[PDB]
Amino acid sequence: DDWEIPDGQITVGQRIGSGSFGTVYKGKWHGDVAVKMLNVTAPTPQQLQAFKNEVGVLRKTRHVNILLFMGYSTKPQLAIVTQWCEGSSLYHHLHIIETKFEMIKLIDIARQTAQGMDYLHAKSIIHRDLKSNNIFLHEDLTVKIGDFGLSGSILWMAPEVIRMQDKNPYSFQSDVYAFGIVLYELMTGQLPYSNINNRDQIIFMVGRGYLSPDLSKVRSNCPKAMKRLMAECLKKKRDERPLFPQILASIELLARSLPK
Amino acid sequence: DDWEIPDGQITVGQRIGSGSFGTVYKGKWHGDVAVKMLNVTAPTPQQLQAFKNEVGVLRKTRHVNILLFMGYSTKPQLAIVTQWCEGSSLYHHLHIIETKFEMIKLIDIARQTAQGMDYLHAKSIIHRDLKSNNIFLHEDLTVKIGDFGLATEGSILWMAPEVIRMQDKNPYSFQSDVYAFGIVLYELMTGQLPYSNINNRDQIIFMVGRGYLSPDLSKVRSNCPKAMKRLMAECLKKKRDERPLFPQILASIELLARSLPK
Ligand SMILES: CCCS(=O)(=O)Nc1ccc(F)c(NC(=O)Nc2cc(NCCO)ncn2)c1F
Ligand SMILES: CCCS(=O)(=O)Nc1ccc(F)c(NC(=O)Nc2cc(NCCO)ncn2)c1F
Repeated sequence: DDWEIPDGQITVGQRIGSGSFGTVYKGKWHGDVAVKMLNVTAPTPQQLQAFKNEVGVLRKTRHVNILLFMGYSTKPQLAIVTQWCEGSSLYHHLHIIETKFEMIKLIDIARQTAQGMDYLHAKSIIHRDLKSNNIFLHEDLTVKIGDFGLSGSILWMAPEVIRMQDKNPYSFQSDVYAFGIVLYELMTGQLPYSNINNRDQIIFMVGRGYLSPDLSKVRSNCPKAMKRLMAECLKKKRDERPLFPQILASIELLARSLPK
Repeated sequence: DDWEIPDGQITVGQRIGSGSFGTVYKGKWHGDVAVKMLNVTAPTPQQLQAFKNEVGVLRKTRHVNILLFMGYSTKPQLAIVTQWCEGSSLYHHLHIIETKFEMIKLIDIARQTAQGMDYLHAKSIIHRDLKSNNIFLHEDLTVKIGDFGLATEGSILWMAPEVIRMQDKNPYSFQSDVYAFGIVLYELMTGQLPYSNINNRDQIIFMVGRGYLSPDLSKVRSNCPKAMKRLMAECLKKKRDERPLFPQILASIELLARSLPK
């Protein structure tokens, strides 16, 4: 019935994940899985409560483009379990191993990313932290959006969010901006502001609105509709940003227009 | 929250086939989906409840090797919504389009099929109707076992003796599933359906019933691993208490899988 994996069917193996928000591993549980150790041992009822409530959200999701939640566990220590992805992150591909994708594939990856997000917003879930780092290309064709449940990745933050004008800057639109940047990534092979060695400047500039991503780097064969759709997603006034309903349409229209 | 998908949201496309109390259509709903249209038009509370229950069973499963449940609808008529698959059924591949899968793939398809079953069993769910038509082969490498909702409540080749002879009220067990598995194991190692050399269905049913007939294993292609052929037989045991369980089945596959690729 309940999604709490009982004690010790999970074989934490191979380390993977970075900082402290959580630490990620490869595991075994009816086949390969990934496990995110929340590493906040001895909760603390109720942070156990807030957490289990966080779970409530993940279990709200059943969809191909969203990293599949398989379960959570408390007992060894708080943790989350998802399907393992045989492949590499949109980030990794693009910016570390430098994968030359077909333009077609690029458009497709965007489309699937688009698909997923739209589904999330359908179930009223703001991701709050999309980035090329969280888009895993499973088996090199299926796009899996993860790390939405529950610092140094500010290139995807809409100014509205950078500059902290109130308590809640995070909208669907904040999410559309992020997506707009991963569009940019796909379309230019690279990061924004790739030519600025200082972070706080980037924060300050995009915040105050002096520094905008260079769109002249969208190489030649990125179709105008897609480039214009990038333009759209990045508009700094969020109201002028199109949501995924419409975002999906614009792509799927130029999707027909070019499998030849 | 509720996995009920309001009427008018699901675009219904191509009719693709029949399957256990409904018709199946390719469909749009947040991108491609499959839709089984439960043609038992307007229940009948509480068969409306029966639906709700079997759905309860479904949402208990979240696995890679299990066809992704996505939603249901009572509203226009009754329906189950799951992920679409670019690919064909394992039955289709094998006995209709005649794909020639290399051994390694075949062991892999097998392993994954097991994978899912173990999961389903891990959650006390008997499939009751595993066949090569149920196992879908998505983007031609990921197995997705579908079709076990309702099935409480067409094809006897996968049916274990203990089932075929009605005998008692419930013959369906894990081991029953294991048998079925055994058959698609045969299917994969031969690309035949069993008893291809008998034209009479009753006859087949009868004899398997008393175990006069049983799959002709000697037909496994020249290079199907020793361990595999051995395992097939363990899964095809006539005495239901001699078949192994999916934990142990995975056990022996993964072994022979590592004893292989190089
Ligand atoms: C629906 C996810 C729930 S969430 O809290 O939003 N995210 C979340 C929770 C637990 C996890 F282990 C992960 N996974 C990761 O952080 N990474 C990951 C990498 C990978 N392949 C690595 C080889 O390229 N396969 C699976 N997961 C999550 F994304
Ligand atoms: C997942 C458990 C729910 S169930 O009721 O047990 N089965 C069940 C429920 C609704 C469906 F649409 C289906 N699907 C099917 O029967 N077939 C199917 C074929 C396909 N393409 C291959 C055509 O090329 N892609 C997706 N699904 C089910 F299997």
